[PDB]
Amino acid sequence: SIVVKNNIHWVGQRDWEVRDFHGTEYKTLRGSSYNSYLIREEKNVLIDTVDHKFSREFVQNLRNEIDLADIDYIVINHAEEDHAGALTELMAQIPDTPIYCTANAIDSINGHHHHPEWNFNVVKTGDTLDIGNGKQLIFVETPMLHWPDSMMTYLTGDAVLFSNDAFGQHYCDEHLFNDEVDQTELFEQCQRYYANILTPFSRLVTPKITEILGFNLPVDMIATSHGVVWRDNPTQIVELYLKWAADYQEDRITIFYDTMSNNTRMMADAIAQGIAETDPRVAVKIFNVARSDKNEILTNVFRSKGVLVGTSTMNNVMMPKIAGLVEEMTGLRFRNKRASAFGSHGWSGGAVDRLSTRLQDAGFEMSLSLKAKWRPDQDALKLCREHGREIARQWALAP
Amino acid sequence: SIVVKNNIHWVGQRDWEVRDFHGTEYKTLRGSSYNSYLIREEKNVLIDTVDHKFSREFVQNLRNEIDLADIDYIVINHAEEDHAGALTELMAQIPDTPIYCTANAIDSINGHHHHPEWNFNVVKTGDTLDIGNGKQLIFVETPMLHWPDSMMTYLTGDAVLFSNDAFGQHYCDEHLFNDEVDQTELFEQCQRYYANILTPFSRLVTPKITEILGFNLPVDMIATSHGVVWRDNPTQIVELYLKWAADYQEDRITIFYDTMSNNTRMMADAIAQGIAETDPRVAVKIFNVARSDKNEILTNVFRSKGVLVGTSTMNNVMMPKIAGLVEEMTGLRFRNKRASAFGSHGWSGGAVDRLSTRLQDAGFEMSLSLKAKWRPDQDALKLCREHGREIARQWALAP
Ligand SMILES: Cc1cc2nc3c(=O)[nH]c(=O)nc-3n(C[C@H](O)[C@H](O)[C@H](O)COP(=O)(O)O)c2cc1C
Ligand SMILES: Cc1cc2nc3c(=O)[nH]c(=O)nc-3n(C[C@H](O)[C@H](O)[C@H](O)COP(=O)(O)O)c2cc1C
Ligand SMILES: [Cl-]
Ligand SMILES: [Cl-]
Ligand SMILES: [Cl-]
Ligand SMILES: [Cl-]
Ligand SMILES: [Fe+3]
Ligand SMILES: [Fe+3]
Ligand SMILES: [Fe+3]
Ligand SMILES: [Fe+3]
Ligand SMILES: [O]
Ligand SMILES: [O]
Repeated sequence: SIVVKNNIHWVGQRDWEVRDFHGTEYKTLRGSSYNSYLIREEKNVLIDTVDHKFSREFVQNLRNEIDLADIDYIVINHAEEDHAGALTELMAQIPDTPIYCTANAIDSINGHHHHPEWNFNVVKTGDTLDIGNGKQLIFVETPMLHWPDSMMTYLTGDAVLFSNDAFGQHYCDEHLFNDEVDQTELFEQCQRYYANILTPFSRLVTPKITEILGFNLPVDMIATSHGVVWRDNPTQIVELYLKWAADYQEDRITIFYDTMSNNTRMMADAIAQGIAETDPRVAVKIFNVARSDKNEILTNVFRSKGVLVGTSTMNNVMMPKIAGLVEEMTGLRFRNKRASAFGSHGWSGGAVDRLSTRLQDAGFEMSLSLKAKWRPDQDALKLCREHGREIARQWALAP
Repeated sequence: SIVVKNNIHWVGQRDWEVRDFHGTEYKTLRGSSYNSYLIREEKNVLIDTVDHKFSREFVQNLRNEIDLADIDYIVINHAEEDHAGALTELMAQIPDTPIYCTANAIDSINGHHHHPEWNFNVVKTGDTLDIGNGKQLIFVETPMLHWPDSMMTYLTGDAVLFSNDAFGQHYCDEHLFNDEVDQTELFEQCQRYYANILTPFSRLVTPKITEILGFNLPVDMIATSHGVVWRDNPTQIVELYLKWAADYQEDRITIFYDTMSNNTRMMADAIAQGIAETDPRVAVKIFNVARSDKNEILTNVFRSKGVLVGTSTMNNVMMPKIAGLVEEMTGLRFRNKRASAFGSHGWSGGAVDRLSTRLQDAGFEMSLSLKAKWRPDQDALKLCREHGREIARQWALAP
């Protein structure tokens, strides 16, 4: 274990090896960690557990820290298997132990563990739980940040906010605190995380933060369920989330496509050249979706004022990886971003119009499409470049 | 070069390394080859070239076989870059050389090579080209098998049908002839090829074969543009195509899904057990789309009477790889197959209904869907198993 502050002990699990989260939908290229905390005042409280894959280790490590019977209360902020995963193993040892959680968490804990006989205690925002020595826990419901069951737990006196997934990041390090790790890697993992998981819930972020702040409670540390404990200037991550939640965008355009014979690729590269020579302010990134990290593409989309998406026509539909990405983007709800569809075709085409419509339905504000037949020659590449120039001019930010 | 028959010389290219065709849409796990043929009678005819990546080698190898100036005619059956790829390099050396091809091939050759000054000669079905010694070429247009430009070339006397893509397969071997290679690997590659590329054009297969047969011309060999030359019982591949074109299916059910926390996987395995114990005749295969070969999944779908497709709900939509696969299946036009959608959800769900509708639009005849909340317990798994039993009973073939 590691001492977080005073009688708060980190009793979680580092995961250097993990590469796949949510199936393969989120690639954790820097691993992750599952933070669980043991607070030892007059009452002993366990806050969350760890991923199911580490359940035996968790219980064993916990025994080394404290006799399991001495645990008075278990708080479950969020019942996803990367946090409540070890709960069955633990509860097997101390089956009578009270569990504190949201009403929705009873449904999700039961949905994963199927022990409805456990002693659940529903908490609502503002409910408290005394733990002695002048300190108490205060619960704050945070539904759909990012699950219906999600909440946060605030410890008075110590002024620590246990925020579970919120403000966390998948970034494995032996050091627990934000001031102890590489700051660029920390930032990168924070942003990849927000972009790929939290974007669709952005509308909930600012009201919930506003509500928590309105409690006028000190925040000396933010102890999340993934990655570092924010102890040095903890509000830096709070302010980043407020920025990120506000339909965030930089002066950046992302171009991504798939291609069967490189024709749409040629179009993409020409478009980029047109953008680059028209408006040097714009950061441009290009990705072949078949050959790139999907999550990196989406982080870039999150950071972008606009995107261009390419596909050729394949059996009268669009290329499948593009259809898949458009489905996912539809779910992610990118807002206030512009888009333009492009691609090549051999005869009757159709995939570009198909794509443009779906991008519009996903919430992108559509500019004109760009189409070419077979492989662009010199003249066609000029048109692609001019499309880049025209797009750059249309989406230009104020001087 | 290798002698095919008499004065027909194979002057193509083996590709042991290639793993990706059409972007990454077709995985060639046994490599491929690009067959080009040099016929040397009174006239010298080159039939197709090879993939663009081997253009220098092709021209060099061709020079070793014959002085380029002695080539009288060039036949282009199909202008995709894996066959017409070396044409620019070759034509640079013999720019005046006549090219024989379909009207549509002028558009596609120009679309890839941008040399409209080349001497194109449009051929129609039944057109001929004399090459001396009592032999001639007969051209047969085959539009949308698999491109608008596609045709085949028949050589009289020798009785050889140069079928380009049709009847070919991606299977690299140093031996040229079908009787010289492994028969199971040959078959497997033939079927993967038809399933993944030719299924949407199945309606065109039987009429075109009927037309070619109606010419009452002997077929001693079928020299395709990929893989083996069929010299031993060549009609075996013709008969396979007639079987495959007729909305082919075996007593086989394929189950495939994606999953974030293994819940839909548990449903899938239970469904399979229900099928297996109800109707032992049925071959069942299960695939996690995130962890399997996409083309193998589709070959199985091609071979199947019905499928079950699974997804959980992710940000109110379906999982992206499933959306992508459904897009591709929509393009492939599977016919006379049945389907059932299934999956888990956490709260409001929706992805299973979403999937079932898209499967219906793709042409599958839909049976009832199967839904479960969170992780299936014992009771829920019983329901999943019973779904398997019920599906097996509904789709059962006659005794
Ligand atoms: C498997 C396959 C299917 C195709 N289907 C269509 C089609 O339905 N309609 C069309 O106009 N072109 C079709 N084409 C032609 C391509 O759209 C054309 O080659 C285009 O220029 C390729 O662009 P890309 O290199 O970016 O993939 C198809 C090509 C392939 C290889
Ligand atoms: C990233 C993510 C997004 C989710 N979105 C939804 C949703 O929009 N609606 C819903 O009912 N459940 C949603 N869920 C809950 C899952 O559907 C639920 O966990 C389901 O049981 C997972 O099935 P699986 O393990 O086969 O992926 C989501 C879960 C995750 C991890
Ligand atoms: Cl990223
Ligand atoms: Cl188009
Ligand atoms: Cl296969
Ligand atoms: Cl559902
Ligand atoms: Fe979570
Ligand atoms: Fe988490
Ligand atoms: Fe082809
Ligand atoms: Fe080919
Ligand atoms: O989580
Ligand atoms: O091809």
